[PDB]
Amino acid sequence: ADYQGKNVVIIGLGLTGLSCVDFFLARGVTPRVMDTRMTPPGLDKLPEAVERHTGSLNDEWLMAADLIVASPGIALAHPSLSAAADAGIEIVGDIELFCREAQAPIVAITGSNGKSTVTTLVGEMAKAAGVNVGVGGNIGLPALMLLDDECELYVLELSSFQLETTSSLQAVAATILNVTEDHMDRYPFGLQQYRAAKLRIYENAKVCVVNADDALTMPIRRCVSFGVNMGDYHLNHQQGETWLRVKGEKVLNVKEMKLSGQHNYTNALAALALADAAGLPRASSLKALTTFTGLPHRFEVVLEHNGVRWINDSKATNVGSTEAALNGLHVDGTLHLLLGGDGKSADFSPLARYLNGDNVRLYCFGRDGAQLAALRPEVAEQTETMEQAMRLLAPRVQPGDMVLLSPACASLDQFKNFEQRGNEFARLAKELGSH
Ligand SMILES: N#Cc1ccc(COc2ccc3cc(S(=O)(=O)N[C@H]4CC[C@@H](C(=O)O)C[C@H]4C(=O)O)ccc3c2)c(F)c1
Ligand SMILES: [Cl-]
Repeated sequence: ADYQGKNVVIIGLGLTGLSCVDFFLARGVTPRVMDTRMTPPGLDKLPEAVERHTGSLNDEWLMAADLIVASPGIALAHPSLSAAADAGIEIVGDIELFCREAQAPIVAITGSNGKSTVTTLVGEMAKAAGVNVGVGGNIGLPALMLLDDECELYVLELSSFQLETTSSLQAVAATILNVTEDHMDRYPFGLQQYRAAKLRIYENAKVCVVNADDALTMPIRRCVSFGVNMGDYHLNHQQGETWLRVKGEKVLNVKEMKLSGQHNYTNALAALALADAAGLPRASSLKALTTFTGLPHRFEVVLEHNGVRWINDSKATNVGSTEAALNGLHVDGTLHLLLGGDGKSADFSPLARYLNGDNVRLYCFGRDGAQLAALRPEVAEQTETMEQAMRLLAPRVQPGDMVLLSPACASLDQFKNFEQRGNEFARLAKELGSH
């Protein structure tokens, strides 16, 4: 693509918007930047030569543009963007800009749950093969920060929002891991509209990897599949042991993995299918499955002391992810479950089936705390903040108990990001969980 001479407007700053600014400047194009936030992150890092408009959108700038580069954090359906689209003004995002430039194959991963774990695992599979790999997207670096002539493979985590603005992805291997209700605040035509955004990832993919157990992951109209009891890649249970299999052949006894739990085993299958499709050697891919320890904030034991396990699952930002933490969970004593934040208009009802019995207490906070407490009011407490919830539950914790932050919500109503929520939980767990 050639941007020389174009009037380019970037909506959204932060590290990603900065990477877009830097991308254009390095190509001799000075873009303009706008952000609905008065003081967005990275503002002090924006060179003064770049004009900026903050605190609102500027329709004079948008309607004047030759190209609008929209952060995934702004809806295409925003009236100002729909007006520009109606006028024939091209709108793309950073992932589109990246795909037009990339000179190595791309493995592309989306889904409601599991996408960071699978992206990271395929990255580690590539590293173990000695491949020069760039891993990022919706995690790690913004994708444009990965671009490098020496890179031999890119592995991108892509969100539904990024996919809505991307048209030139031709992945060597692409997956939707699963589709469960999320982001309803951004999808007023509901689950199928969200699904449609993720289905874009398969367009012009060489290999599509689908979840045999989740029909919403399949194109509307020749994919490789993974699943539990069925799929090209599947699990084989042998007498209190589980194996990863490919078409009937055992490839790994999961006792060799550091990750545990069925959904992490299907994550491993999906990662293997993608790596296989990308041409990585099977042996080194399997080795990476044995070395990978997990991501921070993803069902992470932050303290195990005095008979109590404190688990930071701050990355559980939707109902499906909390369900994955709760389904089959073993707790000797009482589960003290922290829920709360911005639930993005989700129905939390599917969680209620895990919340019966005498051994569960809920501590509900943030914007949607009241809705969460309503799952089972008899065992629920509501506070404004997560710190208040922790200070309330800690005196009640007994040897054998579990304290689980798996909040089913985004963090942005009260936190910078889910990592800050997790770090704050870990600090408080260490304070409250020893004498
Ligand atoms: N104009 C403008 C403008 C343009 C961009 C931004 C910010 O850049 C983004 C880019 C993506 C965004 C995505 C969401 S989200 O509702 O999908 N929430 C997710 C990202 C934050 C995560 C966290 O809690 O750390 C949770 C996550 C999720 O999936 O819930 C929410 C806000 C997001 C903001 C912005 F704040 C303003
Ligand atoms: Cl029980």
